[PDB]
Amino acid sequence: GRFDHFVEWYIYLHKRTVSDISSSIKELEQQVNDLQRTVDGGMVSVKSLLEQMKFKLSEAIERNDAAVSSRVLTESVQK
Amino acid sequence: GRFDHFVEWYIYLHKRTVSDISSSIKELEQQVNDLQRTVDGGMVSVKSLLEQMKFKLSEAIERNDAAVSSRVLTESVQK
Repeated sequence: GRFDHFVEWYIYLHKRTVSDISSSIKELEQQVNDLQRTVDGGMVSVKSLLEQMKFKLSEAIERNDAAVSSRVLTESVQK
Repeated sequence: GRFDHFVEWYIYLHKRTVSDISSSIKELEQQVNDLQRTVDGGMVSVKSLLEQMKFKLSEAIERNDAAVSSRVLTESVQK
């Protein structure tokens, strides 16, 4: 059995439990609001600075809807 | 002889010839000039997690002095 895989998974679960859950989705969407300043009053072309997070948040939400619904369990519950 | 090493080195030279450092350091300096002016008032959150590229600017300054001080040939000349 892949016990090293278990150790890595358990450590990842503890990292996602001790943090990233008290704030939840609080600071991740804050970067859009912060970078909107450079979008508005900075350079006309700014897509290269906001090309990944825009759909990263959407894919993170569509992956975490399992963790928030009656679906794939939360990290704390699995741990 | 390591022909695979030659192929990697040759492709690297081709990329450095079609990219060069004259059109990469200036863009990094422009990004720094824009970001620093944007964060001039404060709210340095958009510079704390973007400090990585500001340090990679100096990292690009590194590994570059060796290319002019050691009298090494230009990538296009070597190719």
